[PDB]
Amino acid sequence: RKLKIGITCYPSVGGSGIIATELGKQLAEKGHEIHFITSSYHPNIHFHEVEVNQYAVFKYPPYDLTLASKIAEVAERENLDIIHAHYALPHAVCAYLAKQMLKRNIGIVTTLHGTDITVLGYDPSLKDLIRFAIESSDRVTAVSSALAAETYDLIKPEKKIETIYNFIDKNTAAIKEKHGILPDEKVVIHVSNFRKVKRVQDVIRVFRNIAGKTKAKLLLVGDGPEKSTACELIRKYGLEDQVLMLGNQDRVEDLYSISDLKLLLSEKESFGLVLLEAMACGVPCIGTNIGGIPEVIKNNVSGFLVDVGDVTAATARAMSILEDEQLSNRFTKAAIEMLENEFSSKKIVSQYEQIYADLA
Amino acid sequence: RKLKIGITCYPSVGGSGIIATELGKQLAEKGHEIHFITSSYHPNIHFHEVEVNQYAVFKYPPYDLTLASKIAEVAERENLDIIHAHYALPHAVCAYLAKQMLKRNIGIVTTLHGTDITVLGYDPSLKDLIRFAIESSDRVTAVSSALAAETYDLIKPEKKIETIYNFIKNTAAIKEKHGILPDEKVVIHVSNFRKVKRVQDVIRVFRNIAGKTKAKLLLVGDGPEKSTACELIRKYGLEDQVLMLGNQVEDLYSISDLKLLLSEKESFGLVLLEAMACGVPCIGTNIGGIPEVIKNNVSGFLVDVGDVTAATARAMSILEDEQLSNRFTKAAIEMLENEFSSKKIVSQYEQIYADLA
Ligand SMILES: CC(=O)N[C@H]1[C@@H](O[C@@H](CC(=O)O)C(=O)O)O[C@H](CO)[C@@H](O)[C@@H]1O
Ligand SMILES: CC(=O)N[C@H]1[C@@H](O[C@@H](CC(=O)O)C(=O)O)O[C@H](CO)[C@@H](O)[C@@H]1O
Repeated sequence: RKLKIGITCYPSVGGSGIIATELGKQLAEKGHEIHFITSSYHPNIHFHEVEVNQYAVFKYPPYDLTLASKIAEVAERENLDIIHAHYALPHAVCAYLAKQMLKRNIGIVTTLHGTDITVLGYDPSLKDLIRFAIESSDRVTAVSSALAAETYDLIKPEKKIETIYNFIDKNTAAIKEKHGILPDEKVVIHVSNFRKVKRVQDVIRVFRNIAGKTKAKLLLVGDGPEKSTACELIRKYGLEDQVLMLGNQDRVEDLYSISDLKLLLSEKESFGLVLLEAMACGVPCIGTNIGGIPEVIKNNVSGFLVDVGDVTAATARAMSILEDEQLSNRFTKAAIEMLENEFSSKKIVSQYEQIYADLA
Repeated sequence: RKLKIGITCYPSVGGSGIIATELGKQLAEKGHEIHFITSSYHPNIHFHEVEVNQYAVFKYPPYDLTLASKIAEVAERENLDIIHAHYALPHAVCAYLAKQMLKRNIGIVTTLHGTDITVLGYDPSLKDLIRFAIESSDRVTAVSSALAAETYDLIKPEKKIETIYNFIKNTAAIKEKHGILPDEKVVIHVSNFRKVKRVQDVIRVFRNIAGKTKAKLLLVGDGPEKSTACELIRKYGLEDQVLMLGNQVEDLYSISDLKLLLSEKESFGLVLLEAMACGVPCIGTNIGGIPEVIKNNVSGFLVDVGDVTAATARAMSILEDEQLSNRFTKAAIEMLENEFSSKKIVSQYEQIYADLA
């Protein structure tokens, strides 16, 4: 049965935004009627805008209250069966308030992406609010089992948290030519928001060890607070010519397509959607053995996992992969099979769809 | 029964923040345990602060969620019987969330001061939220019967809204400090200078007065429309006859002969009670709660919104009839000790808390 699903999220802040929007499109293609309720296409996809109108009275812009009001407005006017929030805070709480205002039993689905753990590390006193958010949702999913376990540890809600993974939606010569890459050169890639937990310094010390060993370029893709930290480490090591600070990019597939190695060396990472994208483009990955990364990369099967801060071992693995087309190609092969099965959008979208069917 | 009472509000937005804090003081002086939960001498009174950050996750700082979190935290820890919110938005909604988070029952008291009407004017989409806030509080109060009625007419909450009112020198030296000479009459206006205060109307009225008698004008406070005000002054060349002060106010009330409040929207007008208490006769507009404070021709005058003509005539009667001025003044102070006394009102809020606890 076609359903009418509200989706409330930050429009696009990397991973979760991409996921939420793609999930909406895919559902639309199966005949559901999708209403995005955010800040900010198909006949069945509609957009409703949360606009904050602070002219007086409010000391801070009442975006949470405004969002809740808008969810309830759209829920009533469009007869929504489901509101699917992404993040506990603020979105599940806003969905909750909206349900209370509506005075009917709309189903609330909440997807945890890891940001509630982050927020909690800066302000531990939010624990009970996050627990509330979870416990007030009808069904709760997490993008990895590790995240679900960390939520149970730190939040301890009375709620089943179901694991539903993330998913993803040629002329490499030309692309290398554009970025002035020589057919001669190995290509290492890293795509992130350059926040401290991404440990970009570890990516550069790994790369530096690499490029003192073979003809190599690093593609640094993204923007964020530790970018100036990055440059500095690059200049300190004198790798200015061998690194393409590419800042944030369009057509990220082009960059993964030219690359031979993807590194994600985070200390915190609930999933790592950039791993799937590198996988889909045939790039073997080295990730840290933390969060949900071991659920994506299986060590010495579809990639390598290292310890946080282990630049030495990451360098060893990098070389192993770069020098050996055998290993690289079997890693690559194993990874594509994961993509076609555990991480395919047909499979994940139908897991979310089943949730909605259950509640409707 | 001594009680543990949480108070959440914006701690000094002008009038409502004075009321909420004074109310706290009065309850602590009768020995209840008071806990302020806000942004921000007695020891039955404590303070809890909310800190609000984006942390690179939140698009905006989630004041409302952090505050609701803190209320739940304080309520649990200190076993609060009551959380008394001032304003439906955000504060009653934050109290509601906290209550829902709490295992304990807790009584939610919300007092309306009229800002929720202001919010609704700017954003008509928040009507249902505001109605929800009101309906989800256990007991709701409004600082005038006019506000209670307008709330009902505009928001239509099905909830009882109970009227509980607001409550409350060397003049030579002070006048000297301000270059006010001893034969100058002194008109005063105290506000936040918002459009609904109609400071332009205050200034027209004053021009008329300063044209009929030797007069200064104390314009006290700050706000967007202060600039509007200054231009109107220059447009009439009254620069020299106006003192523009920010906030520091009793001193000024004591050197004044007449207080004007000519708003088009005013749920109560706390400045009125401060003026009255300092022996200053008031002229107010005939809207909102101002007719609940001023008795026309008895404890001041009331006029129609915008009626600069009527306002000038009343002003002149006051300024040149010491008899009238003194009778207004005495009647206003008797009202103060009866209807607007802190002893009375504070006991009214207590009865609410007793019922719920
Ligand atoms: C810190 C963290 O756990 N970030 C996860 C989280 O990343 C956040 C962004 C962030 O890192 O704060 C997001 O994308 O909304 O969600 C992604 C999508 O599910 C994951 O791929 C990221 O691992
Ligand atoms: C516009 C309005 O109704 N303002 C009332 C309202 O004033 C607001 C400030 C304002 O919005 O004017 C406040 O103090 O929070 O509350 C006061 C205390 O109850 C009343 O004295 C004012 O009449």
